[PDB]
Amino acid sequence: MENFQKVEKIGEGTYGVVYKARNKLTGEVVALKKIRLDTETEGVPSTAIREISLLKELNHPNIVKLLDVIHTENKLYLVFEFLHQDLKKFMDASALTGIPLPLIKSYLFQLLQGLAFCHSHRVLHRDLKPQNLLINTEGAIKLADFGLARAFVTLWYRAPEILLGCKYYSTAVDIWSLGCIFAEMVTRRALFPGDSEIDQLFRIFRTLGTPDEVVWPGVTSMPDYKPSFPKWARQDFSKVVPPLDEDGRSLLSQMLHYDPNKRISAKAALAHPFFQDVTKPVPHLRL
Ligand SMILES: C[C@H](C(=O)Nc1ncc(SCc2ncc(C(C)(C)C)o2)s1)c1ccccc1
Repeated sequence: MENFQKVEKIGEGTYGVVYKARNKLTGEVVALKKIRLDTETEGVPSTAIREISLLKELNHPNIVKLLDVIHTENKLYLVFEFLHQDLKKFMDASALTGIPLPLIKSYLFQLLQGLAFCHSHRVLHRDLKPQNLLINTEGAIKLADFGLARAFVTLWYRAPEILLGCKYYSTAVDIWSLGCIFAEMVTRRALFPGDSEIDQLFRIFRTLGTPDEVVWPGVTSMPDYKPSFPKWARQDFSKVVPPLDEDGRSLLSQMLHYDPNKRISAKAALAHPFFQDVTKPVPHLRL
């Protein structure tokens, strides 16, 4: 798009290449996403245009704002509000001291408000990860790449129902991913760092126990469930996320329920006692 000047490659994500750009008209600095070029053959599917157009209306302070959608030269460009840092870089920068618990809590609470909004509109993220969570100097955290999955790789934050081949998975998949991110902020280590789908599944089973019909009715009927799966016993949360307090552990336990129907919703998670003393601290950001 001739109305923009590329400043730097922000990165090469899942939906193409992302650039920091300046809008030659308004002077605004934005994030520009080129949705497929070497893979894109035709002139963008009609149903993809309509789903992206619906996303431009999904406006919330905890969602990276989609400013514009440019369908020109039969290619697709998404213009997003720009944020200077992501949670992965912030966690890497904070690994020696750890993110202070009040900021972890503020980030978790805001992302749960973001998810509550999306979920009320029947919109799922489906691929939540530290790299997709954008932060600013004012203490805000925002969901980026929201709803792009139905419009058109790291397995660490994948819900078990996805790994077991459930085709019609729900909003509970985002709650699972956010619980994994919560555990990671607390411990300064990924909860389930799998490098294959089976390794991902087996790491979940080693910590939370191999699921069965007792904890998850219908699990043995899942597409990729195998009766030959090894049977591991569950481990206590006190071993999984020390030194997280009991309110935090209780909330995490509910975000990591096997059964998607028992997993806490974003709305109910916001009422959890863990957020009784939530505040909005400001991070130490070196840009
Ligand atoms: C972390 C930050 C950054 O990515 N800022 C940004 N602001 C707004 C943005 S569009 C949302 C989005 N689409 C795709 C993404 C990635 C690939 C980064 C996950 O994110 S992406 C940054 C990275 C590298 C250099 C400067 C800024």
